[PDB]
Amino acid sequence: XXXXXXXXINFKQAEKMMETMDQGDVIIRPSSKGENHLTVTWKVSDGIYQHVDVREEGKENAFSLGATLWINSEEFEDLDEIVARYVQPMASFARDLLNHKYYQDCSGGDRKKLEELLIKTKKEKPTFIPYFICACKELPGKFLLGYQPRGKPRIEYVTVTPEGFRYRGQIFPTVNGLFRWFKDHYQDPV
Repeated sequence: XXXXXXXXINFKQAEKMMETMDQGDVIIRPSSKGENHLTVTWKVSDGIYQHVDVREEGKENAFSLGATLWINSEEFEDLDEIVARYVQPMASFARDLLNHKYYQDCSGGDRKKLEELLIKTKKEKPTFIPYFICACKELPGKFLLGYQPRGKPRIEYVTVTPEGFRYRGQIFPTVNGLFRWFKDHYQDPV
């Protein structure tokens, strides 16, 4: 039930190892970015791995773009707790999206594939508002939420975070609340 492997191999072998593992499994390994820092890689979905740069407070540049986790020097000693505290909830929220009735792979979250699917589905049932959710392979941890209220497909991002789903900047702690809000607003005049 969610295994963790600690490496004492470089990035590429880590992704090949994760191919064999289950969703939410974790590999903690030395970081390519810098000495004495770590990378916590976890399997978001099939072929999609988030590489969390674990940074020490006060010792790296305050700017980050990719998945990033700031911890103090002491917290580096209990990696298990950091996994339980931050990664495990995100893996669970990701699974909530993977099990959603309208989850679709769309070739790793290809926006064009999702738009084509939306247009096709809208032409099949004009009075229905189709929507699908897809994991972004190039932004691990982010999902595309595509939907077509009228004549044009629309795509927004949903971000998995340890405290729930971020959508339009708001945090939703349950998948059901996320989609209830979404469906209450997806026909708005925009």
